[PDB]
Amino acid sequence: SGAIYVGNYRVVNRHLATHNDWANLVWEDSSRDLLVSSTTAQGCDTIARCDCQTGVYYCSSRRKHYPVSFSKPSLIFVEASEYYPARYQSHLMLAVGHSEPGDCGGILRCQHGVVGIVSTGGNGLVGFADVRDLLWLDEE
Ligand SMILES: Cn1nc(C(=O)NCCc2cocn2)c2cccnc21
Ligand SMILES: [Zn+2]
Repeated sequence: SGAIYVGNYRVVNRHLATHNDWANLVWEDSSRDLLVSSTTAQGCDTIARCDCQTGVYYCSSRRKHYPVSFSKPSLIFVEASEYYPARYQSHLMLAVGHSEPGDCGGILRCQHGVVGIVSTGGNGLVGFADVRDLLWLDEE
């Protein structure tokens, strides 16, 4: 589990969004496994606006923060899980690291701010859903 709180927005894995997230939906994309809902309180997170490929992610299944190198956001085939059939997931970045399904929501961050959230994994590779291209998260 995990979310990003920026301005009056809440960014979560679409497969983990609650009833209240759907009732207060701002934007969602199934192919990215992302959902954004509105909040009443101001958040404190800063979204990175960069093209970094090195950062640190939180892995709840190890209670550890791991420094990693990750690939640029791309369209990648992702095998079936309990939440989606096998399909191409877009805006996805991979690193060599440990992950389990319950690690989804763990934040990946660089020197500039939040880069994305854990979304996929297996075979010793963890996948993160990028959020750096959602420029609208910073305004209004
Ligand atoms: C971090 N991670 N996530 C999952 C997972 O099942 N995600 C469900 C969401 C999803 C995205 O595309 C397809 N399903 C996973 C499975 C093994 C190891 N690490 C994993
Ligand atoms: Zn950066």
